[PDB]
Amino acid sequence: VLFQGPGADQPIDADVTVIGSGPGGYVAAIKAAQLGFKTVCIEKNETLGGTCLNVGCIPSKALLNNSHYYHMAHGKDFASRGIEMSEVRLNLDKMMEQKSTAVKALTGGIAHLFKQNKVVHVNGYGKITGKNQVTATKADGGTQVIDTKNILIATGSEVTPFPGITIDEDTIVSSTGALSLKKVPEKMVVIGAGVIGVELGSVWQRLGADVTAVEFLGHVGGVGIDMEISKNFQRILQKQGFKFKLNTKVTGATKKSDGKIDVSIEAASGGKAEVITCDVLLVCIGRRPFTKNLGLEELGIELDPRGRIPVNTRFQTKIPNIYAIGDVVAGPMLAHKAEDEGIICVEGMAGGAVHIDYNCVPSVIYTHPEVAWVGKSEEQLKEEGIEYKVGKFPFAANSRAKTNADTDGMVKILGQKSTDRVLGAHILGPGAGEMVNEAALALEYGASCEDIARVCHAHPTLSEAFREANLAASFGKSINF
Amino acid sequence: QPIDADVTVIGSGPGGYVAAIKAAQLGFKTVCIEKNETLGGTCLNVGCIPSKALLNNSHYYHMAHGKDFASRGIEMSEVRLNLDKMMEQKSTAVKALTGGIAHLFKQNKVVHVNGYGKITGKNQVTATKADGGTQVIDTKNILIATGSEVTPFPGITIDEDTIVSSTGALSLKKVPEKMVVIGAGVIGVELGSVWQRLGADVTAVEFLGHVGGVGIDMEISKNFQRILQKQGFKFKLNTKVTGATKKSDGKIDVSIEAASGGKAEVITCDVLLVCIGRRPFTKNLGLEELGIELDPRGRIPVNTRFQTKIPNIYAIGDVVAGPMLAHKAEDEGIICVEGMAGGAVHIDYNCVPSVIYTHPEVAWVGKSEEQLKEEGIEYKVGKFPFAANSRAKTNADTDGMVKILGQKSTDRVLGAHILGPGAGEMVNEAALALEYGASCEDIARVCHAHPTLSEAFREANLAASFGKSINF
Ligand SMILES: Cc1cc2nc3c(=O)[nH]c(=O)nc-3n(C[C@H](O)[C@H](O)[C@H](O)COP(=O)(O)OP(=O)(O)OC[C@H]3O[C@@H](n4cnc5c(N)ncnc54)[C@H](O)[C@@H]3O)c2cc1C
Ligand SMILES: Cc1cc2nc3c(=O)[nH]c(=O)nc-3n(C[C@H](O)[C@H](O)[C@H](O)COP(=O)(O)OP(=O)(O)OC[C@H]3O[C@@H](n4cnc5c(N)ncnc54)[C@H](O)[C@@H]3O)c2cc1C
Repeated sequence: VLFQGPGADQPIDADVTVIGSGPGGYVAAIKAAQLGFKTVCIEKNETLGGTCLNVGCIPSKALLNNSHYYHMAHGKDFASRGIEMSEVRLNLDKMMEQKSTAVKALTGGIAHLFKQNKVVHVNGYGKITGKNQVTATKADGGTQVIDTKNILIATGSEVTPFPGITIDEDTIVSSTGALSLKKVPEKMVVIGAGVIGVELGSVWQRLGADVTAVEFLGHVGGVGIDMEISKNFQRILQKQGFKFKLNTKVTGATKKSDGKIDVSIEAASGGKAEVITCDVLLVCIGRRPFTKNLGLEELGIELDPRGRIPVNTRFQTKIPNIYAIGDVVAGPMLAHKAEDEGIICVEGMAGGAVHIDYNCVPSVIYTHPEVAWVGKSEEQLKEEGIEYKVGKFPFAANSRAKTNADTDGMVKILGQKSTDRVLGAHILGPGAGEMVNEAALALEYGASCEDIARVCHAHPTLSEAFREANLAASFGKSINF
Repeated sequence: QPIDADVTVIGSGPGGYVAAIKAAQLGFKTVCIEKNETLGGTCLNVGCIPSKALLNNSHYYHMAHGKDFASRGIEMSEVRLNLDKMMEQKSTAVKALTGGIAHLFKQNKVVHVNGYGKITGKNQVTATKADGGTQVIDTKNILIATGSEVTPFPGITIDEDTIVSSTGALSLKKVPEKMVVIGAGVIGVELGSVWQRLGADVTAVEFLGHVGGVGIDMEISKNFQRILQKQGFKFKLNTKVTGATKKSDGKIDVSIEAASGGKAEVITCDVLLVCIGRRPFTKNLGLEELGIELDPRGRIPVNTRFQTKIPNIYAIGDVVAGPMLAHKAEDEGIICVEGMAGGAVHIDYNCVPSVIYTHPEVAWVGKSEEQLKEEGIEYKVGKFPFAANSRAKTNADTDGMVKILGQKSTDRVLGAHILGPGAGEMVNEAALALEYGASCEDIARVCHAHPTLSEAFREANLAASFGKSINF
């Protein structure tokens, strides 16, 4: 009953039918059921959890965590602490095994949650075949009809192809292939210095690869990142041995007879042609919304120029009982963003108000040092004509950072001059990912820099750097710098 | 020859050195007196800093020497400890941070006087240096920040040789074969875990029935203890120590008994760590002559502006009432001097977090279940295990849980308790929430980054508020 796979083709009735089981979809489904809706979730893949769990957040963070420790052991760090070891060697198969084990546990967990919450799991490819009907096509060619009051589209995203370069997940890989390489490549080129590219590039660099990232734009870290932070982040990555060719376009790539790959590059403006060679080519220039064979055209739901499904503030499409959330709509393509849209969408179905402020959605980069931010950047505030003041504190002056001998980076706070209201928080260094959530909480209340400065932060913690940066923004000076 | 000052601070610990810096920033002509060779007080020289350094290093030693690194494909033939080098890393951090305080004094034009300060007048402090020389400071206000010392155990003499305090324990020259810890408070658990990791056979003896000191939630404490025992950390709770004898062969015989009575036995060790507590330090400060009396526990009584009975003489930090913690002393120092300048003075000890930097970490802020029951407060509970958290699972580090206590009428968060990875950093999000008077629903609806440990804090709140979490 709760699983409808091949062979199960009796028509189903539902209040809410969710197409896709990624962060957006599976949370939306669970919450809908918790709200009392008779809920169905359709997923075409063999496991639940979507991009994030299966080929995304989870496997990438696993390799980042493991490769960092490998670097700590293989390099100078452990030695400096009195931990002496004759021969540190990499066992990639074992490392990959740890990653796969985490993915499997968490995928299995979602299935248990569906079952615990009485969510009907339909395994097949969903297509909307009426304003109140979805048809699922299963692996054996069977079909199953779901008559449903509301439809929630959460069909997610796919890798953006590069014209003339064919991804084969052999020597020319996407992020998916890069997460499962069978050996450390001697030399790797990364097309795209966004978050995904920097993370995967750093991983293989740690494990011994000679890595170069090529980026068309003039900075690293994707859209919205504060420029000062991005520049400082880059300089740090470069000192680690991570090379960058910014303001550069790739004109093509050729797989040679000897197995290597020749990448042809040029200045983005034009000029200065040259070729660079590698063993593995990682193509990650972006991701785009996925809606293939969903039945949108027949319904008359037109996509925007970038392939997104247009929705209103209640996440309704142009057909009022059909909704869309997550990577398939506008906004930051992030897991927690998809999740929050899913929750409030179904809360709206149940009659509640629906509001989300994308300015309060944090971004994190899980390199070492980490990068994290929430709210506005300096570029944004200038663009919007907002008058602000700046507070900074370096981690070199933080007691927990100094003690751990892990002291790259800084916290930067942006406050409004008139009211001292916190407008943006930008963290480069250890613990950025956890710390930005303290800032997100502050933004929710419209807290001041003084507010945070006067909160008793535990000593010694990395969070004290956040306290001190706010104090500097508010009072003009910190205590410890 | 005498110095004139607006504010004279006696002691350079977290309370004193921050108070001095701030006073100078506020425009007060400021002097700080320190009797020790370096600045930074207990926390920097023999406290927080050296202890966290050894906790960090011994944790990584355990990861390399044990199973963890192997499971992640990080293979190592023979991992060995170089204790002299590990101690060196510790000392290097202490030295860098003590020096940093000296630079901060200079940067903010704080005058540093080296000697033993004694109050010699309502408006005068005299510092006597080691060679007997004196430096007199005539001053408008006096800020007492003289901190704390170790509480001795009666009948047992500490010599920092085989019977050590926390100071001696932080600098042992070799891993003791067998070590006994008197006191299972925070300091005792932290130092014991360090040496257990480095190869010592460690047993902690505690008179009370739980570990982690006062104020810790009982459920949390019991779960913390069980995890520590599986690591190999042994405990004798509800046990009293009756004495210890320094033997001829250099070893130590500790006599113990059931706390209620009726189970005498003796156990032997190579090193005995005595950490049953700390107490306020005010020795030879000139208080008696002034008529400033101490309370029964040795603290200086102060009012809401931290004034003693003599209104221009103040006291903050470990020498007064409240939690004996570094960040507490720091905040008291700041608001004390803000008050001198005429401003408001506020600290809420219910919003002061506590952290234990073992692995797993422990952290809490606000009220425990035992406190809420004592006070007759009706509350609801929300829990979320790190086993169901995505970042914890991805890192393969899944011990423990977050527990949120909320009041039923208003959904106000009353207490947060964290056992597991990242607890120390995470409690600061919780401190902000309590200071703002957050509801459990508030936190549940804040967008936390995925995947992060903080999501367990979000989910625990959702459970307290809505009754159910999403991922558990
Ligand atoms: C390497 C990589 C690392 C990343 N790291 C992070 C990170 O650290 N933090 C973060 O926030 N984000 C991260 N992301 C982004 C995150 O994965 C996405 O934002 C998120 O997965 C989008 O959630 P979703 O529910 O909208 O879509 P998806 O996760 O893409 O899920 C869509 C689901 O719908 C299925 N589906 C599609 N169409 C149909 C159909 N017609 N019928 C049935 N099923 C269908 C798909 O099979 C898929 O499972 C990362 C992404 C990548 C590639
Ligand atoms: C092993 C250990 C670990 C700890 N870990 C932590 C932790 O992780 N987090 C936390 O918050 N707290 C921790 N603490 C507690 C912390 O050290 C204290 O709460 C804090 O140091 C108190 O600050 P203070 O300014 O009030 O006093 P103190 O730090 O004790 O400084 C007092 C200063 O005054 C000097 N002095 C005293 N009398 C005079 C005099 N008459 N004239 C001149 N100078 C004088 C003293 O030499 C000293 O330097 C730990 C303590 C110990 C022992």
